[PDB]
Amino acid sequence: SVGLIAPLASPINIENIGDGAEVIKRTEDVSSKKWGVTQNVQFDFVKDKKYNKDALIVKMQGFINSRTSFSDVKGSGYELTKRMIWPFQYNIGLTTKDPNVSLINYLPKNKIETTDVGQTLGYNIGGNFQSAPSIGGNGSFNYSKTISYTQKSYVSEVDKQNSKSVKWGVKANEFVTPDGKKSAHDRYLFVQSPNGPTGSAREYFAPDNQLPPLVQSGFNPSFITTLSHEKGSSDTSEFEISYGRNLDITYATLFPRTGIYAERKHNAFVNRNFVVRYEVNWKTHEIKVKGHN
Ligand SMILES: NC(=O)CN(CC(=O)O)CC(=O)O
Repeated sequence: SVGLIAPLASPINIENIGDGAEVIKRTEDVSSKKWGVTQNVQFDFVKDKKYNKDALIVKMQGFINSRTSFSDVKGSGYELTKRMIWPFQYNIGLTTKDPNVSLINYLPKNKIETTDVGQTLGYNIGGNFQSAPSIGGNGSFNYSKTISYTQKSYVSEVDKQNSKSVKWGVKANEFVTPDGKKSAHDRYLFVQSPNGPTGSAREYFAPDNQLPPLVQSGFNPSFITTLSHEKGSSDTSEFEISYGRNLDITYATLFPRTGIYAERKHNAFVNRNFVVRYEVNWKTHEIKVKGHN
């Protein structure tokens, strides 16, 4: 054994990650007021003399407002019918738009149903990427990036994962209510009788203190994918990052002397996403937003 006479772990913007390698860190913050989305993206170029390919670790963060709304339904005969529009699923995806780039890793890589999601992408010099479905107490990497998000009552699925694109869906699953657990497909999910016959639209639905954050507020994504570039090919590549929602409609009609009658319009508005196009310049190690927003 020779663990005692090993080299030092640390023998010695842009971060030096070891001999002949550095990470050039770029960021883009693109928001849409109309979409209620903020894409806060980190783009880390792995510049390594011992890795025959250029690599870009893309960490997708930011915010997707739930856009949950509670409204009157206009029209005679609908005075006692109210509508709640809410996100059944949050969509996060990255699609490559040029043949000279491919995706070589994705986090989360598998479906995850825990309330807390915390994972790590590690990089070791010479092109070695590794992933762990946990944070802390992992191996020894030259560089690492983590993802962290909470999805109470929702589950994360890999909807699509290939050399050109990755799509995750953070989908409604099971909710705690004062009347017991309810499935995301229960048509009575979130409805309630208002306090009186003149009760506002908001009163026909579960109060804020009963709605989990992905329904009441929104989602704070935290996802990773690494783009691989075959050297010799074009210095530039384009790709799109999409953040959005699939919305359901819940209708609640009050029959004052009887109670509530509920209806669900499932998948009422699908793939309602904010798409941003970016261009990687592998030569200058730069990112620019195409068209912007
Ligand atoms: N915007 C679209 O065309 C996509 N979707 C829209 C939606 O269902 O909300 C329908 C489809 O094309 O199947």
